Amino acid sequence: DVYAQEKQDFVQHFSQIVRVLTEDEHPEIGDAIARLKEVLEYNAIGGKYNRGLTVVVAFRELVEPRKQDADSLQRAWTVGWCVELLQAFFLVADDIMDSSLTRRGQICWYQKPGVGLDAINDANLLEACIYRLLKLYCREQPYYLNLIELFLQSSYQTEIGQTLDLLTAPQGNVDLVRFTEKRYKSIVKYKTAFYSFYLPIAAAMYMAGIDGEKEHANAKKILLEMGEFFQIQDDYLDLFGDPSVTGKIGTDIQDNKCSWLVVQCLQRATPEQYQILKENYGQKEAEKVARVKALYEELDLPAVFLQYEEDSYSHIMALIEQYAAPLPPAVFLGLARKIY
Amino acid sequence: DVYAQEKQDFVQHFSQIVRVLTEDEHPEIGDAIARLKEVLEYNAIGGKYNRGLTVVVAFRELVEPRKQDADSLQRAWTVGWCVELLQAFFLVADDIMDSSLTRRGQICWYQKPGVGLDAINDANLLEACIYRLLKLYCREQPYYLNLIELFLQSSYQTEIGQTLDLLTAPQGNVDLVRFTEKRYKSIVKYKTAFYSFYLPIAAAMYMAGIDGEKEHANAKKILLEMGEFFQIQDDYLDLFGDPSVTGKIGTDIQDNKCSWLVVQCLQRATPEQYQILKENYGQKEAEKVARVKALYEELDLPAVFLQYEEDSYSHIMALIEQYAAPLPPAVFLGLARKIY
Ligand SMILES: O=P(O)(O)C(O)([C@@H]1CCc2ccncc21)P(=O)(O)O
Ligand SMILES: O=P(O)(O)C(O)([C@@H]1CCc2ccncc21)P(=O)(O)O
Ligand SMILES: [Mg+2]
Ligand SMILES: [Mg+2]
Repeated sequence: DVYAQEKQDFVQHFSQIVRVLTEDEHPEIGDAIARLKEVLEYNAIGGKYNRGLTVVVAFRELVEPRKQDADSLQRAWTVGWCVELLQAFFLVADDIMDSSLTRRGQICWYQKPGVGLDAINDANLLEACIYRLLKLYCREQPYYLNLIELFLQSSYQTEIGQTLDLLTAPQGNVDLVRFTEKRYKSIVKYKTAFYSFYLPIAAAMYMAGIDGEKEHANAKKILLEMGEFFQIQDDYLDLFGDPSVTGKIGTDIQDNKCSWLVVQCLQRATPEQYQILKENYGQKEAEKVARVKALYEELDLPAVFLQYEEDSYSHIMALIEQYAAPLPPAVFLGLARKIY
Repeated sequence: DVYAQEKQDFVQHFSQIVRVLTEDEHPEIGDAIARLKEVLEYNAIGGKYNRGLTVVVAFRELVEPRKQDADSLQRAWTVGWCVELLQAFFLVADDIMDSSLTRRGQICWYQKPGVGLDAINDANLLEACIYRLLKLYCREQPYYLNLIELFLQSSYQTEIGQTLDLLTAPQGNVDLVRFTEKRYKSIVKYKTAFYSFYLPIAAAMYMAGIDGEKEHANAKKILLEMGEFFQIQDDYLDLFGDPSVTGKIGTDIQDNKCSWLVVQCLQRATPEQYQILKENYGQKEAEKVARVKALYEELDLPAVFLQYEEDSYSHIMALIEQYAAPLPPAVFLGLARKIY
């Protein structure tokens, strides 16, 4: 709830992010700057803002309260919004690739009549805005290069993980043999854990002058495990979550994804069960999807996940004991409350 | 031909670029690193390499010959390859958006069975490789941040121009009223001139320690005019070029693009001619495309372009007289020979 209390100030900072990214007036590019406005306003607004808020929360907890001036706070909010622009970049492009229908309780940007594959460019523009903001707000700060490199490396890591995800789920093809626990863990580490958990904390760290490689290493050790659980929960909720809460309809089964659920199913299924999965997974047909979900419940995977969450919670807590120091344990515990 | 003579060394450096971008062995990401190899090898190889070579040529002409050690040359070749990775990023994604068929004398990457919209991620990976290479080769150099920012700003500029291009060509809609000379010039300035001409020269400049804002301003003044002509010639060749040479089939007419040709047509057409254009432009049907081309030749636009090229050549030469100094005129004249 340190989140709920940073939230409203964070969110109302968006008008400012937009204003400053539109103050590029070169009246010739006006029309394009109007399209970027639309893209920002549809695509970085409507989510929970947990990643960006994490930057703002950690900043408050890591920076000497006396050093938390109005300007250095403005920068923290900006850097928070940079993390959210990164997520918007990935979501817009991934919804295209995944043939998704809805996101954050509206139709996907690319599904909007008049948009379509132009959304590929809109998504690149959102990524570009990250670096314009880091320049506008942070160029004179000691950690400038630290942040640029962090965001660029995070993106690379995320794209490499998405590569592994897509390679593991070739379309129109059967292959449950690809869906291993080792593969799953690598996927989610790269595609999710680095940018969703390491990135926002590291960002705050760099901003507070904590640049030591051992401190980042120790932070990473906790944050990457949190990231893995988070992706696992996102997988479970793809099928068993309520779209009123998730804000989107799940496609993992028909997309032939190496989801946590399918990996657990394969670990538990009998040869017969295996064959049902083989016949029905990775296909567009509602009755086929329904059969897989029936098999998952058949195997009580909702209960397996509930037990995994508890085991994971306990393990993450152990890691925080082991690795949090020299940083305030609250930094990690705020995050843990948010996700468990 | 300073190009032809830098070329073979530049091109053979590619195996090294690839090797070092694959030496990320984390055996878990092996499969993804294999996909990146494929993507590099299909998408950054098969073009003329003029943009990357321009970095290498300008570097030779701008750097004290005594300062041209083996290491600082390796960096010049790397930075050249960075410009080519930027072009590969844009081409892969733009071919998707433009529904293109072929590029550089093969089928487009995304049209390859097994690829499709996954190419969106492959293209982002290529962009990511730029920054991994700048880090691997250039992180300890004084101009590191200069280069990072140049590449990021160039991308932003290019994406903003593509935004204007796509907004000016709404699909399924008539509108020749959008196709003005003022609009055309803004489009090509942003979408083409900055990254194709300013970027590679500026890069060499920064590498040679020439960072003064007046020197970059003067360079820009010539390079941006060259860029505009280059896009004009690319437009003309979209329809009237030979696909054996261009390596791709032109879609500007059926894509409803604000091309140089359509702008000139509109300036010259009678009300009747206007109506033929209105009925036939921006549509998929071969007979409709054929009618527009017939109207263009009807108006002798090939001859208009031939005269424009000569006028443009003379004007660029005047600009080089005016603005080249303090830099070797050869820097700009090599480029001019390459494009005219
Ligand atoms: O689409 P979401 O379920 O929100 C997902 O978690 C998000 C979407 C964008 C993105 C990028 C990296 N990792 C996860 C996600 P995905 O399941 O696609 O991997
Ligand atoms: O597709 P090409 O004709 O090669 C083009 O010149 C290239 C393709 C990628 C790109 C990016 C920016 N400017 C021009 C191009 P376009 O006509 O699409 O604008
Ligand atoms: Mg998901
Ligand atoms: Mg063209």
